[PDB]
Amino acid sequence: AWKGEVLANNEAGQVTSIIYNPGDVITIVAAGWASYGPTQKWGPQGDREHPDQGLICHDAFCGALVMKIGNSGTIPVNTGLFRWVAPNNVQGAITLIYNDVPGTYGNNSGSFSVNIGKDQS
Amino acid sequence: AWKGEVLANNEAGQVTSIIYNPGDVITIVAAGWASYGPTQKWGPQGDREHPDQGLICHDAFCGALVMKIGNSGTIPVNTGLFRWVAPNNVQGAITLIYNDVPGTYGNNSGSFSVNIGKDQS
Amino acid sequence: AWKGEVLANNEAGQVTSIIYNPGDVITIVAAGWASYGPTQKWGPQGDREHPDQGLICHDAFCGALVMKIGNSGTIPVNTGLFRWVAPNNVQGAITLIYNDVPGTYGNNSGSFSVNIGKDQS
Amino acid sequence: AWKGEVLANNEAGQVTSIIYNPGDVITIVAAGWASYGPTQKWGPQGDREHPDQGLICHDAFCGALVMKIGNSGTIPVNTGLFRWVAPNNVQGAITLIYNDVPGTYGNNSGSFSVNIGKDQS
Ligand SMILES: N#Cc1cccc(O)c1O
Ligand SMILES: N#Cc1cccc(O)c1O
Ligand SMILES: [Ca+2]
Ligand SMILES: [Ca+2]
Ligand SMILES: [Ca+2]
Ligand SMILES: [Ca+2]
Repeated sequence: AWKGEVLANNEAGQVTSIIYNPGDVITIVAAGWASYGPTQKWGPQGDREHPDQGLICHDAFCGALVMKIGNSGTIPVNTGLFRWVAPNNVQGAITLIYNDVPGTYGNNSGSFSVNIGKDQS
Repeated sequence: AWKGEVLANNEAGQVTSIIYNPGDVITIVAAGWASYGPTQKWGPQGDREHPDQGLICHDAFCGALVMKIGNSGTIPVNTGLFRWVAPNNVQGAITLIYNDVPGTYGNNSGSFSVNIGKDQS
Repeated sequence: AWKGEVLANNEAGQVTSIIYNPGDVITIVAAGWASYGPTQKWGPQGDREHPDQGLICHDAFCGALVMKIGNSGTIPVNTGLFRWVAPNNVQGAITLIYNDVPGTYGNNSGSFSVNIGKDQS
Repeated sequence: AWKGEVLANNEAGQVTSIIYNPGDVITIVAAGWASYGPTQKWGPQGDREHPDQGLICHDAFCGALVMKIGNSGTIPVNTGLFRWVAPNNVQGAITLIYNDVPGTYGNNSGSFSVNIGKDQS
């Protein structure tokens, strides 16, 4: 299993120790509070109201937790994933990233605490 | 495992099929958008700015997901629990409940989608 | 999980710390060599050529590993059980026992090494 | 999980669907009766009394269940493996094989029923 923190102001995201292999079943639970700029903070699903001005993940809200598996496109995580299997032809290290617009991470604050483990399959 | 919806306006809570037994390790993942009255909706950690006006769980924000296990008090769930073991002598059916003040559930809207499973132990 | 030895000469059986509860999925792996009397030894499926002369479990060979769950009748374990669920209304502490004739355990020797764990469900 | 049979007379062995990857925890349960030639049959630990006349696996008895992981040598499985991590960081497809002398599989009979799964990690 892997446990760690993803900072909202880290545009590169945090690589985890989890290498996703074909057929792996994984669980993710994310918690905590972060902001893309405003004084209000949001949970790992982000801010439902905020328009999309070029987010790294168009399938999630601004301020949501997303991931890459190896060199994949962004995948929404939000609060987490329950005994989840990735699409065909996605494999490699899981990287966790705060969903914001490239070049706009400098005014971000807070972080999410994340647990990931592989499940029985 | 158990999957289902926990309506924010459901004061009695949602009874699951899960009986928590001594030594059980469980995982809960909760997702979605709910409100205790306003247009704005919050995720399963609730509204970190809202005062406690007599919440059924004083250890979680207004609009958080909480649970009872048998004869237990309310226990915070928020976004979920990763490979979690209950306190000593806590056992019985899991009921999930939206965290609001008794008598104030009628103006609530939306729901959380919740997955509960027992893990390897 | 539980790990230990089940001696062939133990008529009372080996009490494990594992309480089987309704809906539990369990895995048992058993290994090793034991005898009901002769100088030869058999594995956990016992001696397929020995007649049943009053075995505690008529559904397993003499020198097989069997079990009770609470005060159930004996249930064959043999080499083990993979992600196994008990019949309805069977619950309680797992006792592991060597399959022999009551009052004839005294000339037995050797032991099986046994692992039990609860699986994701 | 993979569920199959290993025929005692199959010299090439049974390729499974299981790809063992680094960090994987696996459980195997093997059951049944098989012969390397004689009328008698043995369980998955094989015949403890038989010499090694050129077995494919030199640290398991004649008539035992053994496996290869990718490019590994033969690894003893016997009655099975409980939440087991492969030594030497081996990886690749699991092949199951009955332990007999190469060129002598023609007179074998019976089969082992085998279940393999990946476990929580
Ligand atoms: N907490 C709270 C609360 C206070 C007033 C009215 C409501 O509907 C509420 O949910
Ligand atoms: N071990 C062995 C062996 C030796 C001779 C003939 C066989 O069929 C065997 O299986
Ligand atoms: Ca920003
Ligand atoms: Ca309300
Ligand atoms: Ca005896
Ligand atoms: Ca042969």
